[PDB]
Amino acid sequence: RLKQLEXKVEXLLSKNYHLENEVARLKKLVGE
Amino acid sequence: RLKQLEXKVEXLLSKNYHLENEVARLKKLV
Repeated sequence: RLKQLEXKVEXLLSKNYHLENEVARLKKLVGE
Repeated sequence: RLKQLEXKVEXLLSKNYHLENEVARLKKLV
């Protein structure tokens, strides 16, 4: 159960970083 | 320790949905 929870934290972190990269990208589109 | 990991998954998810909503608002503007 621990390992699964640890793997879920790492998957969610990864998705959050991708979503933050997508927000920064669209903020640049707005600024253009 | 399990409870701390469960709290961390719940905080990451909550954050993920804030970022998804923000991505959708920006996509609509753009």
